[PDB]
Amino acid sequence: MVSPPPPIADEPLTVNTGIYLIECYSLDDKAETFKVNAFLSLSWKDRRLAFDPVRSGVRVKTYEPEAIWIPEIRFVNVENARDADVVNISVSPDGTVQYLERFSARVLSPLDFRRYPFDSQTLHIYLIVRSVDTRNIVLAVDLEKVGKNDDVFLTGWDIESFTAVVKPANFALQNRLESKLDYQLRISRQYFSYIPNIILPMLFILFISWTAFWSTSYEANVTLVVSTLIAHIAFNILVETNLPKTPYMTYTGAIIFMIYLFYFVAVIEVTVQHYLKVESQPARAASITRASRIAFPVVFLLANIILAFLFFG
Amino acid sequence: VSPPPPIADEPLTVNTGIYLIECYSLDDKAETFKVNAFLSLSWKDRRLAFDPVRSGVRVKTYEPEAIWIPEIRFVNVENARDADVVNISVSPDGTVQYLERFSARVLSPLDFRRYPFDSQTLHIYLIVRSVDTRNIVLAVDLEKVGKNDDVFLTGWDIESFTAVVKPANFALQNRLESKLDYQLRISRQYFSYIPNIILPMLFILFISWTAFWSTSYEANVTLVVSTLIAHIAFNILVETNLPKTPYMTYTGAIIFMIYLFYFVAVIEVTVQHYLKVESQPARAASITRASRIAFPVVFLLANIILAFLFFG
Amino acid sequence: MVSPPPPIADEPLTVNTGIYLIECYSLDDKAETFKVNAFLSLSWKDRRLAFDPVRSGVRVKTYEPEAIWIPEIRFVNVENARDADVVNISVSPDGTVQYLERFSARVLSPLDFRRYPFDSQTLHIYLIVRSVDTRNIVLAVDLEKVGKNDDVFLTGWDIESFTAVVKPANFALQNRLESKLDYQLRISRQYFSYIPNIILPMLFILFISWTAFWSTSYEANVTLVVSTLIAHIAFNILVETNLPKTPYMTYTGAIIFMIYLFYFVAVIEVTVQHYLKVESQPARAASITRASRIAFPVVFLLANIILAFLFF
Amino acid sequence: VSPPPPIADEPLTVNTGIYLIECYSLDDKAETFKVNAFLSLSWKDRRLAFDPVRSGVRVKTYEPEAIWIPEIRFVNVENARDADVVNISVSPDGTVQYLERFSARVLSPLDFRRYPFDSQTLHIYLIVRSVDTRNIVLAVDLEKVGKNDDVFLTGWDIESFTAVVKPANFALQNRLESKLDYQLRISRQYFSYIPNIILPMLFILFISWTAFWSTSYEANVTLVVSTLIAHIAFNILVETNLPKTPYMTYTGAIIFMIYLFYFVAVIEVTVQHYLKVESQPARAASITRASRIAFPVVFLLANIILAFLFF
Amino acid sequence: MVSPPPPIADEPLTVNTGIYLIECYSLDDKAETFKVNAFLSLSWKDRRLAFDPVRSGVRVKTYEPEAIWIPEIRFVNVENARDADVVNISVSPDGTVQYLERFSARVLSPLDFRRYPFDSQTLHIYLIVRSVDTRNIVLAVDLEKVGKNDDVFLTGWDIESFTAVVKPANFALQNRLESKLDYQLRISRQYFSYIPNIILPMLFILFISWTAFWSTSYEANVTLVVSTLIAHIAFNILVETNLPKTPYMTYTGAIIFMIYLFYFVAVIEVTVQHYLKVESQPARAASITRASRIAFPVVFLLANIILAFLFFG
Ligand SMILES: CCCCCCCCCCCCCCO[C@@H]1O[C@H](CO)[C@@H](O[C@H]2O[C@H](CO)[C@@H](O)[C@H](O)[C@H]2O)[C@H](O)[C@H]1O
Ligand SMILES: O=C([O-])C(=O)[O-]
Ligand SMILES: O=C([O-])C(=O)[O-]
Ligand SMILES: O=C([O-])C(=O)[O-]
Ligand SMILES: O=C([O-])C(=O)[O-]
Ligand SMILES: O=C([O-])C(=O)[O-]
Ligand SMILES: O=C([O-])C(=O)[O-]
Ligand SMILES: O=C([O-])C(=O)[O-]
Ligand SMILES: O=C([O-])C(=O)[O-]
Ligand SMILES: O=C([O-])C(=O)[O-]
Ligand SMILES: O=C([O-])C(=O)[O-]
Ligand SMILES: O=C([O-])C(=O)[O-]
Ligand SMILES: O=C([O-])C(=O)[O-]
Ligand SMILES: O=C([O-])C(=O)[O-]
Ligand SMILES: O=C([O-])C(=O)[O-]
Repeated sequence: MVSPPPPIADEPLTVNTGIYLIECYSLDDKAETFKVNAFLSLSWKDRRLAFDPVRSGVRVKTYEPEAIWIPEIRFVNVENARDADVVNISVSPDGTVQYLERFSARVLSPLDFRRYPFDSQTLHIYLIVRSVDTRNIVLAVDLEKVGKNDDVFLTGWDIESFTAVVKPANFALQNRLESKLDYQLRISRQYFSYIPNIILPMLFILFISWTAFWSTSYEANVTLVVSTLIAHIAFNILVETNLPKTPYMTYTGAIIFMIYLFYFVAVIEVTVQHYLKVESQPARAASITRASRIAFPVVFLLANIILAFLFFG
Repeated sequence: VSPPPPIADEPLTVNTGIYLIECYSLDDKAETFKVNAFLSLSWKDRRLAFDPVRSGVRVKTYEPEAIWIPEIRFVNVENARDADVVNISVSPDGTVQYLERFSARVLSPLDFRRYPFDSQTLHIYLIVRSVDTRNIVLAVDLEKVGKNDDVFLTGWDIESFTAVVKPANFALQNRLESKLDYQLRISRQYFSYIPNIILPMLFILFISWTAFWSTSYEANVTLVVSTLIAHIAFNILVETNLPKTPYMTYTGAIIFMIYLFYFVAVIEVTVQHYLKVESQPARAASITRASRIAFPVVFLLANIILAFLFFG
Repeated sequence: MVSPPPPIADEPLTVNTGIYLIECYSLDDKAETFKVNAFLSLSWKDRRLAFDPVRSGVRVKTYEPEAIWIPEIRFVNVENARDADVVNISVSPDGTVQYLERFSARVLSPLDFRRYPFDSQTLHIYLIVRSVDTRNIVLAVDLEKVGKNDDVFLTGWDIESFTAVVKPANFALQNRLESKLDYQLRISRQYFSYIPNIILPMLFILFISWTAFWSTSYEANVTLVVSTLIAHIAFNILVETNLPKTPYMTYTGAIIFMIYLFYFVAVIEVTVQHYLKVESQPARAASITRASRIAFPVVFLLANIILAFLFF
Repeated sequence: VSPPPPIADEPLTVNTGIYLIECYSLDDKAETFKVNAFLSLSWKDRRLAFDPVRSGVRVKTYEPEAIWIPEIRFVNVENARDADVVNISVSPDGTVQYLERFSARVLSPLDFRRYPFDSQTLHIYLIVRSVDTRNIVLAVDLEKVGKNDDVFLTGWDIESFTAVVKPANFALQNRLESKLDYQLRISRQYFSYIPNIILPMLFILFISWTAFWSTSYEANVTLVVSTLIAHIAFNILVETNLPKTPYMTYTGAIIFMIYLFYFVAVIEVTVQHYLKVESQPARAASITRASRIAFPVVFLLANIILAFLFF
Repeated sequence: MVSPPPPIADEPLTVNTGIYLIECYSLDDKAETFKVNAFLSLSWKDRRLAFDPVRSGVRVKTYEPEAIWIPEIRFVNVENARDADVVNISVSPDGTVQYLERFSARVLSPLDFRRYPFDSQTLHIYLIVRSVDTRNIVLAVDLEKVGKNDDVFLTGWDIESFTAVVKPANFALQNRLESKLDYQLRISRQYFSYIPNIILPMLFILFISWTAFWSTSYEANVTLVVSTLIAHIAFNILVETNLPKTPYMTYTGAIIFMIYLFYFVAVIEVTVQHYLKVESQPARAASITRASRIAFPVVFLLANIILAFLFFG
């Protein structure tokens, strides 16, 4: 019973799979991984294990994994092989097997940071099986064996759905045939905390720098504008250490970067206004400084609209 | 290796209890803790029954592979528990005493709203899945449930460890599951936050307020801006030690409120120097005179209002 | 066999234990744990294994662990079950067993930080054994099997002693009998590095702030006193991240918090002197500023003395 | 459980290939990466040979304990690989096809000179040690060598995965070792460094240069020293994410060079106020007038020279 | 066999050892540990296994580890027991065993930080075997089995030599006998990076603080001197979090501490110069400040030499 069940015809062996999530947890943005704890259910027909109900008298016979051949099912993206404990194995009279295990794996599914922290992610778990010489194996989904618990909580995220792509992608690698199945976790980030923790404070320190437009004092203007620039770096650093380095540009990264210009420009202005006022044309100096108090906030709200437009529209 | 047959119409009851030996590594960001305990399991398998007077031994000892043992799992654990079986014992009627020593890492979500004044109820869930030949049902044996007196969770006070006796039995995938809820109850020891965070965070606020006794703009800007920065160091320090909640923490509210008092104190500092640059010190020093009262009052006012919303 | 030696007497089985430290390392203050590598020696009498020296011809017989019953000795405070390798097992003719393993476990021993970093700590390793139904087990110490190597070094600490408490504390849990033994490592922290790294620089930034008392310039005084405040926050945080959050107050914790007052008050003085001097009574202004230059250092040394007294 | 004999005097050739499934966790300070791949091994043991027509099965399936398998190790890995044997199959003539799926953590040093413009070659080394009864020799079967199309190394671009075909055979402790070299070729993705490090690092420098259009010492010192501090924050931030090299990184040169400009800009600032305090503003504002030019020019000059030496 | 080979004399069993380094890596200064991957070679003669080459037909007999008795060789300083996989076992007709394993251990060897980062270290790997009652076991070194690969690289360090001290120190612990062997890895730290990353930037901030000696402006001098103090704290902290806490005084620790004094005195001077200048005695004030411009750098170069002298060596 070690080998695989023989086909009484010309046809491939269909394994029926399902995943029911018990724990979902440890989503790690920098590593782009998350940890999962679930039931795996497997079902297939090995007729060699078939038996007579009345002769045997038991409605169903129970086997150990070493007793019967079980197909080799792998996750494609996992750091290592999953840690699994076999819950139960059952054979129905005709040779239909019902396998149930409980596994803990660490899944590696890449993420999209463009709209961070407003982004939504689709996490992927890929099931795979390699066909043998004596026969070909093909995966399939049994939908009542697919679901998630109601206690499932991914900290800092909202779980929309866990569903499977029912048609497996069959393909050829190194002369054997592989059947790949895709289970998808769909989650949206909880953005609330980012607002009081990062976004608002980052605005306040910016607005504060603008009070330098109501001052003709260079010492106090420089001190003001430079000190708030520094604080904006602390936030820049804080944000960037908590994210992976993307080949592309994050929304927050844009905003954070745009704000770098407004500080640079405001230094020029502060510098210009003091250059005129030292050269005795405060006529222009206070005229520019008068325009600043308006243009600066307008071009901000302007830019932010354009940015938010490019990203979310 | 097959489960005990009913001589009746009835399900199998496994009697569980948990006794805490070590409790430790409560991690706020991860929302996990580590635990070391005895697991006690007890059930009747009549197939193992024997005569007390004939056999002469009060109790018989088996190894785990010898006899059928029910599969009991924790629902919320990072992985399967690491356990060493302490003892197995059979008494004449077929009653088994199973005792193991396990260490697991439990994932129990936390409530951060009152931080760091909060209290938490940690949950350990035991579960068992029913078989085809029979249904298994968990139940609590209370003298097998407790905790050691050396049990200490650092930075926490342990109120109680108790079990909810009625298992919640339900249906998952055509089988039956019996789930039990063991509860650890703890309150956060908040003392250290006072000298470490809450107090220093006030001083810098108060220091920021002496700018109301100054008419000097360079020295007021320096004053108010420097205390702002240190308040960021504290804002950052606090939030890195906490997970990101969909909701608003008490300390988080306070820290955020305090951001406003810095913003307005900046407005005043700027206003006062604008009037006084334009030669109307009449209003300028009048405002600056009024702030010295309003700020501490509007502070104490809000703090009272906040503390009400959170703790009342 | 898989059963414990029968007493021919009314007597308990006494197991003779000792620990000899090979490696000691990774003392972690925040977690309150240390890692240890040692020999465990176990010795007890099982008569079933007894034999005649001259008939059998070997002074001593050697067994593999699966052959004979060995008592289950556990550590009470450890993150997980110890990782151990059996070095040797030997039976002497009368039925005396000599068991030796080499283990590495991670022990969880709580610490007292009140005198930090001038404190001394006693770490506890607890050995335990649970009695079975056919017989009771009791621990005892063989003092020649207890020691530590001379290369044993605990980084950043000085090791005073490794000794065992000889009378086991026996007690009852779940109808069985538990025998608990206590091994004590005694260490004193090496405080030297804290002096150039933390304590001294922290005084300097304080003293530096005090030169504002020889200055009448507010613009430069605020900058001075506020800038040194910030550095004191850096040192406050640097210290606090390396310690667990205690329900009580540390020596270093007191000093650092005490110093926060001197910064707050110095701001008041600095502010007062400038409010007076703007109101044209430099008589008062420069009088206070002259008096602070004395009071501040004296009330410091006063406090430090008072603090050091309470703490020691 | 003994190695196949030699029907002539000849070494045993094991045919190896690695096919990347997951590549991930590239760590610059440790100089490691983690890998998930198939290992394919193939060799001929005639003791296992059988007749295609008489025996009737195209192929026979074994468990690992039945037959002798050569011991193949990786030279650079933190520990032994975690491996699961996928399949073992024997063809009539005695040729074995061995397949496992392993996860290892590889230790390959990196070259940081052009950081973050650098490209790296990661090395996986396979090795086998000869026995007393026979010599074993590695060889590459190229259709068993590849990578999945979903394979992604975060923050890097993967150019190629290829193998060096001639094993370097040599003598260690009286036996013979056949070592094979698999090369992962990757280029760093530098884009993020631009808004996150390089640009802000320039702004704070340029801002410090506005002190040349100001005659105020109080506000100039405040300016120039405060912008210096931010450059330390960036100097520290950069160097903590890199291992300590005996040589000089590009970014390291740039960051170090910029330390000079702050020192000189301080000297200029001090001089200008020393002249202006000693009352020859003729020179003071002349120097300060030249600074507004020299500084940006000697910078752009040096930066070109730096990029030249490095590229 | 669970028992050791019998003496044909009154003499001990000599196990012949060697270590050949494959990988050396993860030197951790704070923990004082490093990781190693090497071959272990063991050779000893157990005559119970002797055989006739022609009768048995094998030139050499190959055994599995459970088949034959192997001595228990342990490492003294390792966090846990080594993780070892056995490469080969071979018996020659006379009963001479050749054992070869490949192990990866994490060795704990304490360090000397006094000359940091100019320091050189000797790392120690200690092998040990405990003697039994029926016989005494004794370690010895076979030098052709001892070496290291030419690819062995310890990051941030230069490896001088890998050699073994051949005479084992045999001694008595708990009524049995221990034979201990000492393998010595000799390394010197690569100090280059420390220069542009710490030492130079740390000198610049000090020198910048000295320009306050060419200024009579107190507001601008206090800002200058105090702000550079802060930067030096960052460098002190950065350096110290990267080192273990020594009971003794490090070279870098000395310099960093000494420099705290030059910052303290420069504040005194800066305070004095403005106290005199406030009291209308510029005669002395600018006189001191004229001397500081000399004394400060000289008392520095003077001190640095005395320090560098005391440390080396
Ligand atoms: C008021 C303001 C004054 C002070 C401002 C605050 C300054 C604080 C700046 C320092 C923040 C921390 C930066 C250093 O991060 C480092 O992160 C590295 C990990 O990525 C670690 O690397 C180092 O440690 C290894 C093991 O000990 C060594 O072998 C490496 O050589 C070493 O580089 C170091 O242990 C660790 O120190
Ligand atoms: O083999 C795997 O990848 C798994 O399922 O963990
Ligand atoms: O095989 C089974 O059903 C089991 O593990 O109980
Ligand atoms: O401070 C100044 O010189 C000013 O008012 O521009
Ligand atoms: O056998 C066990 O310990 C179980 O119930 O999982
Ligand atoms: O199987 C589990 O998850 C457990 O209970 O340890
Ligand atoms: O938690 C589990 O079920 C496991 O990993 O075996
Ligand atoms: O000090 C002030 O108020 C100023 O800057 O004009
Ligand atoms: O049997 C023992 O000594 C144990 O508990 O590992
Ligand atoms: O389980 C334990 O405590 C042990 O044996 O270390
Ligand atoms: O010099 C003094 O004593 C003063 O200012 O009062
Ligand atoms: O010998 C083996 O099975 C191997 O390649 O590790
Ligand atoms: O031991 C090894 O090198 C491996 O992981 O294959
Ligand atoms: O102000 C200027 O343009 C100058 O100094 O030449
Ligand atoms: O420059 C100053 O601030 C002074 O001398 O008063």
